[PDB]
Amino acid sequence: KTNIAVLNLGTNDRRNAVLILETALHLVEKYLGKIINTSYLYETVPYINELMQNLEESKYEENKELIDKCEEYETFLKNGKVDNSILKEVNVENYLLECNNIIVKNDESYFYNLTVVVKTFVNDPLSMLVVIKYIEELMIDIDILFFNDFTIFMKNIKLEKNMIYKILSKYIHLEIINNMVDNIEFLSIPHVYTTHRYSILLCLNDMIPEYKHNVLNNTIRCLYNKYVSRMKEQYNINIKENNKRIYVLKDRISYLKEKTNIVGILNVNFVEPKRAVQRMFEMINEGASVIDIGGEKISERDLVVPVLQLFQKEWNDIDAKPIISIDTINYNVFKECVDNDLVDILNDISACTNNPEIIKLLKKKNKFYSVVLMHKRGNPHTMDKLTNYDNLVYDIKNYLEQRLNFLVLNGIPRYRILFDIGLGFAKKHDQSIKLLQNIHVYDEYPLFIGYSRKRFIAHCMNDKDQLLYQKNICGGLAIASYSYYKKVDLIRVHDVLETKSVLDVLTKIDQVKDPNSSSVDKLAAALEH
Amino acid sequence: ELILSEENKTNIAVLNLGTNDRRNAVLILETALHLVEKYLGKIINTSYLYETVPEYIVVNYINELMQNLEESKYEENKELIDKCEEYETFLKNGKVDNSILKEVNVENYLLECNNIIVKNDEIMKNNSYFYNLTVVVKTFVNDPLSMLVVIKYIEELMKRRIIDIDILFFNDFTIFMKNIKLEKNMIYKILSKYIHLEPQEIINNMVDNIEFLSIPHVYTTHRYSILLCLNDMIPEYKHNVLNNTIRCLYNKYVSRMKEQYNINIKENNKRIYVLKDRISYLKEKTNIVGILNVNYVEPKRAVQRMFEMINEGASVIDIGGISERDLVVPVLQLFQKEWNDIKCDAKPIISIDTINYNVFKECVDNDLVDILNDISACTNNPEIIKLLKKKNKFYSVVLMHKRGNPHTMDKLTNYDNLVYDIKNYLEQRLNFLVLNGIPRYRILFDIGLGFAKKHDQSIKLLQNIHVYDEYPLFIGYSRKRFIAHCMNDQLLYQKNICGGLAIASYSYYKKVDLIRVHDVLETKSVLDVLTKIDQVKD
Ligand SMILES: COc1ncnc(NS(=O)(=O)c2ccc(NCC3=Nc4c(nc(N)[nH]c4=O)NC3)cc2)c1OC
Ligand SMILES: COc1ncnc(NS(=O)(=O)c2ccc(NCC3=Nc4c(nc(N)[nH]c4=O)NC3)cc2)c1OC
Ligand SMILES: Nc1ncnc2c1ncn2[C@@H]1O[C@H](COP(=O)(O)OP(=O)(O)OP(=O)(O)O)[C@@H](O)[C@H]1O
Ligand SMILES: Nc1ncnc2c1ncn2[C@@H]1O[C@H](COP(=O)(O)OP(=O)(O)OP(=O)(O)O)[C@@H](O)[C@H]1O
Ligand SMILES: Nc1nc2c(c(=O)[nH]1)N=C(CO)CN2
Ligand SMILES: [Ca+2]
Ligand SMILES: [Mg+2]
Ligand SMILES: [Mg+2]
Ligand SMILES: [Mg+2]
Repeated sequence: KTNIAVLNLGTNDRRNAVLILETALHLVEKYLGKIINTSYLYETVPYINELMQNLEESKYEENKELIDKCEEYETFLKNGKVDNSILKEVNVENYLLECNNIIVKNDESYFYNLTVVVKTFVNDPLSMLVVIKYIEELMIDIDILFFNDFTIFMKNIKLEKNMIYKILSKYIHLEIINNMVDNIEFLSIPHVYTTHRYSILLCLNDMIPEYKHNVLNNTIRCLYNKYVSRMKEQYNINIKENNKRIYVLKDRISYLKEKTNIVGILNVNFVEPKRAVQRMFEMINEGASVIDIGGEKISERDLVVPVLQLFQKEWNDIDAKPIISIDTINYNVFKECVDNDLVDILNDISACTNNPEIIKLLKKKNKFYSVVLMHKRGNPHTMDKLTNYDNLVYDIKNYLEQRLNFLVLNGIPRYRILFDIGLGFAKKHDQSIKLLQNIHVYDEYPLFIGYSRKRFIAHCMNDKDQLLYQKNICGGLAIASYSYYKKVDLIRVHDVLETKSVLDVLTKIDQVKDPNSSSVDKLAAALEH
Repeated sequence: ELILSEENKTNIAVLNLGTNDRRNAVLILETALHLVEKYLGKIINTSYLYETVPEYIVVNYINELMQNLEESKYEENKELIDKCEEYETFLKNGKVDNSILKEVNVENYLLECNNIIVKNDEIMKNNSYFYNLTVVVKTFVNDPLSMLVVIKYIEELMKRRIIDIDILFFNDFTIFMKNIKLEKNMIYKILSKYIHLEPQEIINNMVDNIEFLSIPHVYTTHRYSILLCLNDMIPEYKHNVLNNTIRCLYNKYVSRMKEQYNINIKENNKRIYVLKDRISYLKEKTNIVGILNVNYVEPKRAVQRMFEMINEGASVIDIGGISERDLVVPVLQLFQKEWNDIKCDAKPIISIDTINYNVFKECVDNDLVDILNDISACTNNPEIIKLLKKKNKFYSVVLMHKRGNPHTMDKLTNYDNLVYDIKNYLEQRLNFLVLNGIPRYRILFDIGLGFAKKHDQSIKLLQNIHVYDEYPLFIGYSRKRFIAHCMNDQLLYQKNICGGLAIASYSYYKKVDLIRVHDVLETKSVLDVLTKIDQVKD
């Protein structure tokens, strides 16, 4: 069989929430099936290196290779046209009354939530839960929110010292042997916490908005939107304030919308690798947190791979390391860099439509890599003419969204996908402005944009060659300011120092010590006479 | 006719001025202000200028006129004053002399007022923006009816709907007189009391025109544009015939139309300030003011720089200073000559950054400047305030906050409530200029970044710039040291300029009226792009 398995992942260690939660994912890819959906990483309010190069192999092979549909997943969503459970089913009232009891028994730091959908070979929840629990020990808490359309309840189980073997044998080519049983007292599906823990309902809204379990009184979106709605008028809380969406560039947490990172452009396009590493160094000094390297006679690979090499050396010569992204659509170039640890991010200006296979290089059995998906049409010679859009803003958004869905169906972690509207690519000047005017449409999403030096900036101003050069750099800093206030996550610029300076001042003006001083100081003045 | 009473009394009167001529509003209204100053008494308060939505339902002969006015029989006194007792009495509104004209009571007043409204609404019901301004006059005219006569003369002089001047209040009087007819000779007699008459057919027109008299003016309570103006001047004031203070009335009016009508009465009733001779809508544009520091020998280089800065996009040049006079006047005199060699309203507004009466006197006499930028807020030599007023010319002024002088002011850094202390100071400086006849809408506020302010304090003043949302705001941050203190070998130079451009952006979003800058082209490029981003094509 193949079932649809919705897990919920967890951790506490901020410094390593990545390292941990990502490993939980490799295992889930290995031992239960294929990850076909993840959600955003979230921060919520209520040695391990070596381990990898030796672990028991799964009783199945992995399909690294791509897919565009999943019928089982699709059944699941609708749902319920699946073979009957291999375990005792339970009614509406049966479940409603039993759920309550489990809650009050348990009635008597930061949390990091990350749902997942799994195409699973495993036969049933219980069997799943065993495969899971074993997983936990090998290393963090991994629930099951759903298993097909099952309304399951089972109240007591003890299991063997060999049974554990025999289930964990059916799936895995194998002191912790018994360690599991005092914990596996229970199995509720849907999980009990499901309607109650907000972090959960928040991870689900990413993945399965339109879902509806029968033992649930509305859809996961209409459930989510009621939690948020009510927790505002009832308690007067804004619940998103303390539950913050995360995205990851290398290995660290980044809170969506809380910074505008500078991405320094290094464009190698007779030319001299020694300089290009000096320029990288400069850039780091000047404020850049990312360097975007690209070439695009002799080859892309020759222009880019050495320079990244010289760099990777000279950095060991001398951990505030610049994040490195490569501006490439070339599968092979990216394969090298990634096999050689030369880069952290793929900047793919074709949103990985040049060579969808490139997505495969974004995983290893231990490491994930983040990607910039950019929208364009055609190439630099034709794109100027490729300017008709039905609904400019939304067409580009939907394009990027579909594009993300694809990587995510192929187990590229959502939180590692960045969107880029691609300013100046198959856009008239007024269309580049309209996109900026409307950038709020990306408020839910990690956003990366590149306005720097582009022709449209010039157009908005209406020796004489060098005046326009200067005005163009100057005009850019307006867009940096705009970007700062619209809270764009990354901006791709040639002029780091000027950009950093501007972002520095803007940051200060905004750094308030006391958020009520404004109204307090006003009231004091009005009582002074 | 105890109307010609020998007795020299001092009254308080509140006037309303309106015109429909957008392109000439300043000149129309400022012409009226001059004639009010000339014929009625002392202007001791004014509101902002407003562009207002008509509330009917509830060009160059002026320059000749000003050359040919009859003399007032009352002296002009330009001396500065700090206080006006009659005005404080008016506001309170305690004991004043009795009304020469006969009063009605409230019940009676409201009946006759109310009457006139319905009647009037009807007339208009069966059937272009206003430019409004109110004024407080300390007046030597004996009574409202007498004042109205003189007002009507002024309205005639100003013709060949150009100007409407109404009496809103006069002391604490409640008056409603229904069928005035006034002898042609009585008009002459009243006019002659107050004016050396040297213009006869005019007195014929006036007899028709004065038919009743209502104090308060009938519309006072009914017309937004009128309450808008009053709220500026006398928010605390309460006439006996009014349910509440001007501010309560004003606030209620704004509330009512939000509920009963869902209107937002503010959107199309715009506050105006005035830099030279044209209308600026408050908060509608961030103007660049280019800095010219003559700190030299050679003026020709300075005038080229001036011309550069215009091309670079500055709409105001702020010039500052071997005499300060010797540094500055040549440059402005050269510039004026080099500009006249030349395209007529591409000329920058010129401000002179000076606290020195003698220097500003000479500039103004030789039509060299438009604006005084007085960094002491005219506290150094308030006599300079006399120089802001001519016979047919008002000059605008920037009032900036600081303490001490450049050697002292780095240790005068202690404030109880930085943001409001400074705001209160500027508000008091404005009250002083306004009490002394400077139009409220010609005065610009400047918090004085970097003067008797630690860096943190400069930032703090910028974080809370919102406090000046109701007022014309001028700031100068350019290249000051606080900017550098805010970020992590001309590096310092560049990073400093770069940081300025951040503050240009902030200024843009906070809708600061004027930013005073060294780097014009860079600043202009930034504001051009920000403007375009805001410009929705639909
Ligand atoms: C006739 O020739 C021309 N035809 C069209 N446009 C031209 N100029 S352009 O200024 O509008 C302009 C400049 C540079 C670009 N691309 C630079 C990049 N931009 C991005 C990137 N990656 C990501 N993720 N996002 C990016 O915006 N990589 C490279 C695009 C448009 C142009 O002149 C050079
Ligand atoms: C040890 O020396 C020093 N100590 C403290 N601060 C110094 N410099 S500073 O950066 O803070 C600075 C720079 C220039 C100024 N003044 C220039 C002006 N500023 C304005 C104006 N007019 C109007 N209306 N508004 C204005 O802000 N005119 C001139 C004030 C402070 C400083 O260096 C000379
Ligand atoms: N849907 C479910 N998925 C997993 N375990 C479940 C489920 N329903 C009931 N259980 C039981 O509840 C236990 C929960 O312990 P676990 O350490 O896995 O953390 P948890 O589910 O986050 O809850 P808690 O930390 O409060 O115990 C499981 O060991 C199992 O016996
Ligand atoms: N307090 C007052 N101030 C001015 N005019 C007054 C006052 N009380 C009564 N009036 C009378 O109202 C007349 C209105 O004439 P005016 O030329 O100002 O017309 P208007 O402004 O179009 O009038 P209204 O405001 O009544 O619609 C005056 O000529 C005068 O006779
Ligand atoms: N806003 C506004 N509306 C009016 C005004 C005026 O001055 N301002 N004057 C009127 C009659 O003269 C009629 N309506
Ligand atoms: Ca006078
Ligand atoms: Mg669990
Ligand atoms: Mg009139
Ligand atoms: Mg009138």
